[PDB]
Amino acid sequence: REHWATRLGLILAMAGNAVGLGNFLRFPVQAAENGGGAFMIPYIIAFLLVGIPLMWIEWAMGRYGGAQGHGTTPAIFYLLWRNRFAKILGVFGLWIPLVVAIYYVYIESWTLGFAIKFLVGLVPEPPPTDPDSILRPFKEFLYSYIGVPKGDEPILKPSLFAYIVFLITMFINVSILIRGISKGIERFAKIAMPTLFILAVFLVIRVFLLETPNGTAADGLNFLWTPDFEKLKDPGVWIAAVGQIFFTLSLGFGAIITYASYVRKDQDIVLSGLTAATLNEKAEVILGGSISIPAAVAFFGVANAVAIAKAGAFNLGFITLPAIFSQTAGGTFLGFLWFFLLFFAGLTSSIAIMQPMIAFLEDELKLSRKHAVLWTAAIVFFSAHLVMFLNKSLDEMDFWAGTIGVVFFGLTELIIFFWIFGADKAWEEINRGGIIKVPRIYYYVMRYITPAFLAVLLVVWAREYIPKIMEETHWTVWITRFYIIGLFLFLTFLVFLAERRRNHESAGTL
Ligand SMILES: CCCCCCCCO[C@@H]1O[C@H](CO)[C@@H](O)[C@H](O)[C@H]1O
Ligand SMILES: CCCCCCCCO[C@@H]1O[C@H](CO)[C@@H](O)[C@H](O)[C@H]1O
Ligand SMILES: CCCCCCCCO[C@@H]1O[C@H](CO)[C@@H](O)[C@H](O)[C@H]1O
Ligand SMILES: CCCCCCCCO[C@@H]1O[C@H](CO)[C@@H](O)[C@H](O)[C@H]1O
Ligand SMILES: CCCCCCCCO[C@@H]1O[C@H](CO)[C@@H](O)[C@H](O)[C@H]1O
Ligand SMILES: CNCCCN1c2ccccc2CCc2ccccc21
Ligand SMILES: CNCCCN1c2ccccc2CCc2ccccc21
Ligand SMILES: CC(C)C[C@H](N)C(=O)O
Ligand code: NA
Ligand code: NA
Repeated sequence: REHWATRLGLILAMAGNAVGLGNFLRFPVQAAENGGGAFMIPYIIAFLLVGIPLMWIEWAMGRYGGAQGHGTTPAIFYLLWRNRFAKILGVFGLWIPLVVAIYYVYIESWTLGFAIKFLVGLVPEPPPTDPDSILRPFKEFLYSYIGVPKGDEPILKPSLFAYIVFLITMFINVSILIRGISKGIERFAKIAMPTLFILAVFLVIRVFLLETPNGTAADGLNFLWTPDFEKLKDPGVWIAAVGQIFFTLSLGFGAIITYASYVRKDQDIVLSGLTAATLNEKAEVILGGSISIPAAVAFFGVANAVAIAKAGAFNLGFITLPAIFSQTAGGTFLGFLWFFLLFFAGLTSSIAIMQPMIAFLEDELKLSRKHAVLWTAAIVFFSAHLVMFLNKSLDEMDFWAGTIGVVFFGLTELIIFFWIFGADKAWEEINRGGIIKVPRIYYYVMRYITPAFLAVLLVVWAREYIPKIMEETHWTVWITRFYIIGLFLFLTFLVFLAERRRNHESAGTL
């Protein structure tokens, strides 16, 4: 099996897996949408009771599977629980990352497209101080790029440039993946993460200098870091907080597990896993939290900034920040740096959610890396047309796979590893080779707290939220549901074929 070459390479690759669009785009919206500081308490608690423990569990499962030549859940779940149903539940470890990649790579391509256009100055000329007259040009810019519906039909019409950029983006992802783990993903991470960190720090500094008659960046930080102990009682904020923790740490996507399957069997995963997790959190709360929110608040005040985030999820990152920057000297270039940052953050994460499918095809169906990467790219490219042309398809996929799916899968993997496989066998597997041991209290958290926490969350989700999504959405949501259910069927068929190949190969081993 391929293995990460260096400890630094491993850490930066895992850090790049985690640090992405979730840190700079998703986090600000979730926080601004849920009261800022009021969102942070449940967030921090979720990180301690869910994020950290699950991270160690996934690293352990991955390393454990990798030692036997398996990097994905269909096989790993079976290793931990030799029951056919383990293989079926394992399919989610291929389905979730594939479905997320199908829309994630497209959003990533928008950042490359914007970066290009901002670099060459093909951007809107706002007018020369009425907020709408300032934001409208940028809103139109985004809307024309992705092709937002102007009429009643739920159809999107992406610009030709956007389509071509998606193609280029897919090519770039392929160029990294086709070189493999050490010479591809690891090598790239050593270049991308330093760049990402530097660009992000620079942007924070520039945003911190923003002052207007409406406020300063400081007012933004105060909004995000001031506790509101009176929301701690709202399930919605908790659901939002936990969902963000999963998404931002790449947990429940089968991605951490696959990356860890390339860690040598003897290697530490305790300190490594904790470091990757802490690195992501710093990038999220310190860097991602200090850019778009402070900027929006400084220029429009808290009440307006919040209204902006609630009106549209991509407003802050793709419309508001660039609009604000355009009001300052060299703003178009700052816009370029912002989208360039988002692109690298996205690229390092998208290669992480495509690798599971690649690992499955290599490990279980024995395809060459070249063929595994190309077929995976073809499936994602083809499937992405649904997200590019059908309005709200992206939201549907992000919900089923990227939101509820990951929480369900996180609970599932914990049960299979800590309950079925054996809590003591699991605890032993996690700590084996650790540079540091996992704090003892966490054994009780993993075995009782985490699963109980998630179980309650999921029940509240299915009872007071999932019905509205099943009853109040446009009929076209069924087009997406149908297609992704088909993808699950297809992946299950591939796992069935891997079974038969194994049987064929065994009866050849006799
Ligand atoms: C291989 C699967 C192909 C599915 C049909 C894809 C059709 C894409 O079609 C292309 O879309 C672009 C963006 O909207 C347009 O700018 C191009 O003019 C148009 O030809
Ligand atoms: C990264 C380089 C992307 C180049 C494609 C840019 C597409 C932007 O725009 C397109 O350009 C075409 C040729 O210039 C024209 O024929 C199309 O009508 C026009 O919409
Ligand atoms: C579920 C995904 C379906 C993808 C089918 C896409 C078919 C593309 O259709 C094409 O789109 C272009 C740009 O929007 C138009 O200019 C062309 O006239 C139209 O035929
Ligand atoms: C979910 C997939 C949505 C795809 C949107 C496709 C819009 C394509 O465009 C439509 O194609 C039709 C047949 O080719 C033509 O009859 C229509 O006049 C044309 O507007
Ligand atoms: C809810 C999860 C909280 C995790 C915080 C853990 C802080 C670590 O706590 C420390 O762990 C060591 C090893 O078990 C003990 O020897 C120390 O006495 C204890 O203070
Ligand atoms: C229009 N709905 C967007 C849903 C996808 N999305 C989310 C989800 C919640 C809050 C904000 C955002 C915007 C940023 C983002 C980035 C990467 C993947 C999904 C998303
Ligand atoms: C100067 N060498 C770094 C550039 C090459 N690099 C990048 C960086 C950004 C976008 C694409 C690529 C191409 C593929 C690749 C693969 C492995 C390491 C670096 C890179
Ligand atoms: C799906 C994951 C790879 C997403 C990544 N953790 C992010 O925060 O953008
Ligand atoms: Na993240
Ligand atoms: Na990333």
